Amino acid sequence: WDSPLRRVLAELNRIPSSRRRAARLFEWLIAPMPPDHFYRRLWEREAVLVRRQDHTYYQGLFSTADLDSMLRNEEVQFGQHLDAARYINGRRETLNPPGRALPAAAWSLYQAGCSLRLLCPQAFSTTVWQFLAVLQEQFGSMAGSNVYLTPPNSQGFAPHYDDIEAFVLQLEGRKLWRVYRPRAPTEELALTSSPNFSQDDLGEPVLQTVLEPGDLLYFPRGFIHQAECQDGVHSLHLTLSTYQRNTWGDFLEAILPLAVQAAMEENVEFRRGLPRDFMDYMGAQHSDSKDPRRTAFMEKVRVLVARLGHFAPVDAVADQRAKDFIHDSLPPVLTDRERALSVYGLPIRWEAGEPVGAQLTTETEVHMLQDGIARLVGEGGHLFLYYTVENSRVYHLEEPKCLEIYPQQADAMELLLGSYPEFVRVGDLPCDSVEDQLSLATTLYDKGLLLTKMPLALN
Amino acid sequence: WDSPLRRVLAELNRIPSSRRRAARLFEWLIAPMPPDHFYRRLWEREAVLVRRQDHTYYQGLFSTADLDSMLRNEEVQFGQHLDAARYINGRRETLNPPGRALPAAAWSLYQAGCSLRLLCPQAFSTTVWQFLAVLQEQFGSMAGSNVYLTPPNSQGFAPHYDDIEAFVLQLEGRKLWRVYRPRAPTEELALTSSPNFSQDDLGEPVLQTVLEPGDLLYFPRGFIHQAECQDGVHSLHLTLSTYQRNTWGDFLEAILPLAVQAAMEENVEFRRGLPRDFMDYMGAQHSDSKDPRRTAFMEKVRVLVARLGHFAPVDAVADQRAKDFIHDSLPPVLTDRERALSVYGLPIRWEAGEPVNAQLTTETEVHMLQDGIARLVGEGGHLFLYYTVENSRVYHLEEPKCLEIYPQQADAMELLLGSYPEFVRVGDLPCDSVEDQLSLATTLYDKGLLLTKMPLA
Ligand SMILES: O=C(O)c1ccnc(C(=O)O)c1
Ligand SMILES: O=C(O)c1ccnc(C(=O)O)c1
Ligand code: NI
Ligand code: NI
Repeated sequence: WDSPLRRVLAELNRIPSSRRRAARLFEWLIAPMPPDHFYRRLWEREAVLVRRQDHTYYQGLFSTADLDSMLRNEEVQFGQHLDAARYINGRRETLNPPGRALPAAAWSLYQAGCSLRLLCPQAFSTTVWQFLAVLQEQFGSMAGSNVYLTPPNSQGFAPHYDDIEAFVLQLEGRKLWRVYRPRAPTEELALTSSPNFSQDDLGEPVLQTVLEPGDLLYFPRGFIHQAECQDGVHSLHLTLSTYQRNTWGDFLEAILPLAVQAAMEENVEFRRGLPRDFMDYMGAQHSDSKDPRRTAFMEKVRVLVARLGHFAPVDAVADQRAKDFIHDSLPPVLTDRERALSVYGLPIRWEAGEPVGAQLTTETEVHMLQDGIARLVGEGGHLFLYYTVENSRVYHLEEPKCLEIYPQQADAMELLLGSYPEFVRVGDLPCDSVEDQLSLATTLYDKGLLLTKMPLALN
Repeated sequence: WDSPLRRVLAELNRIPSSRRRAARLFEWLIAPMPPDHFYRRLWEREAVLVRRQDHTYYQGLFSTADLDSMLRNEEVQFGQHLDAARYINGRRETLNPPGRALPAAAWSLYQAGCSLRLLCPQAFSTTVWQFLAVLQEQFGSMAGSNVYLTPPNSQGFAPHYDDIEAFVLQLEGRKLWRVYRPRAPTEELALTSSPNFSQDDLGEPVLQTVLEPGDLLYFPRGFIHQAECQDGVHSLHLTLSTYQRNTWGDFLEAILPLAVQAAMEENVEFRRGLPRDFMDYMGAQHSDSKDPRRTAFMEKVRVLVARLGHFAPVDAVADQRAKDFIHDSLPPVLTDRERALSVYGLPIRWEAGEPVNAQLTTETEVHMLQDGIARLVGEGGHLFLYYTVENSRVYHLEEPKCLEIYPQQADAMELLLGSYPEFVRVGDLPCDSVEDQLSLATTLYDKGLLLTKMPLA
């Protein structure tokens, strides 16, 4: 009933700013490790174990009972949602029968030594949803999760490394973990998940420990890990994942094709003809040419690549990544106050089976419903506000969702995005006319994107 | 019978090297302008007029009589091969009926004021083919052509600029041309053809002249041009086109995705995470941010972009472009000596209705059939020799054609490509066995890619 997790969620309900709620929840997650230290020295660099000394820390997030219930009450499929795996005599086996994962089947596999992995707990647990939806706001990147249930004296998976930053939350029982430094330069901060390794591919762990409930274990993409239950106790953990494909290189991948295009359009030097005869000295068949033009060609290509930096539309790409992040995000979890001050909590009056709202005025005080639900993006000379409030808890079930923002409302919209959580009077919005102030505010409110200082209707 | 064009083609037939032939033909094309001056100062920079003072200069390349004949004897289609166009009352009209362009239809369109434009004369004229096949070898880029026949007192086309470098060869009659400097910075060396312009979009011509037969007019992509026949005389010209999408930027377009990919794979700095909160200070809503992290973000982008050069597979991209060029190329036109010394000129012996006859030997002296017909390209794990000798005179009618070169033949193949036109003994080829020397030479010969010093039969 009353755990540190339930206490901190009650606290978050009272923090008016979504930004401040995200920072606090992250702070709680790694408490008493300071986030400042964590992000400066440890993140993307070191494996980290937080010994919590509190078995109740995470209670309410997820339990085996929740798993059983979801298998029974929801349409959980093998493969798509749940895997059954064993690592036995040095080999990973997958024992997923096809179709629905009923309790009977899942618990038999478990008694046969199979670990069970739930791929999308947030689609089924509202507590995991809330937890992820808040944390994503301070990562700037989708926050996903997997739940792992491993029976006693067993190992579910071959050693591997992931392509995401991982925070292992130990929920029930105990598990012996071994985590390894990237084995080689190319596996440091790996771009994609590893193959299954054998114990012969591995050195000595940088960290080897038995996790107990309440503990946390963080480690970067590229760090090989494996885990096993010792005698008697089963293991249940939740792994929070973020930062899949969120590298400088991913940023450059979107920028360069646009940069080249802009250069070629804006600067005639990029549009000049290649030499007529460069094929006599460039290409595989000429890799040992002594021709001094070869060196001049190589050097010109290098210098032109570097000059491309000037034409890189860094801002438009930050925005595209912002739009993708909106699209990937979980829908928000509203505080009581947010619900009550928005379209979501607007009560309807009923008289003899029929309904009987109240319009916004220039005196209505407003601000964005939350700080991480919307993004203004220029595309093709139009302006669009993309938002998360209609996203599903299933990853990319819904297509990207936006509304057009007209040029005469652009400054008002920017003010609203930039001034959260401060209230602004609709009559103060810097639009051309009074009708524009009202129309913009009403559009945003009716769509679930704005709250008012006092509700617009009452019981 | 005997024009400067026929004389120069006869001369080319005696120049053993295809490279030299190409340079000599280009020299002839702009004579007496030196190519060295042309390529250093004029190319891609200036409109240029060569007043030849010789009406016969181009005789034999193409004529109205050739057009008539090709309409009658070949399957020339409207749209695909020939357009009938008029510029009248300030508008471009296309009067192309669908289907085949018979003489009757084309000459009626002509008499109603239509210019006739032949999109692919080299598909039908063996002299235009030869001319283009030789010149492409000194451009490093497909050489195309169009033929324009414009009736008297008429204009076929709206003013426009092209996306290729143009050399207008005046073949018959006279035409008043007006050429314009790029109107604006973005139209200098333009990347794609212009819309149809009106006379109101245009300034004063940088060059305005009446071309006569023999004359040449060159002008770069981006230069607006138009032309018209005055009283009495019709006009026939051939425009030679090259250098479509052959820019540094096109080269960089193909290199950047590979460069990023190699950098992210080979160097951990490209694999580090972006900041969690960069969206608070980057993006269009933040172009005026005071935030000093915006400045540090920009600097890191610049430093990472500058380092990308080290991971660019410049040779691999040169090769891809070389393969596209092989694919785009016209098939070669062999000299007499080339034909006779290759598989093409090998006679078959017939006895009582059956064929009867040499193998190459380690003593046979060889070199590539021509210098511009083949290219070694590394792709995936493998090595392939792409070649032009099976290309059609129609652009991309044939898909790209290659044969695999096994790793232990690579050096020999390179020596052959790099040492043309010097004869090498098959026994001198730097392979690892005698059998490899022979197999590589035989494969190349049988494919039409090699000639021998003496015929084999
Ligand atoms: O519990 C495991 O066996 C296991 C294996 C691989 N990965 C994870 C994880 O949380 O990443 C857990
Ligand atoms: O002769 C013409 O009207 C004309 C128009 C556009 N282009 C060309 C050409 O030779 O490019 C010629
Ligand atoms: Ni893992
Ligand atoms: Ni033109």
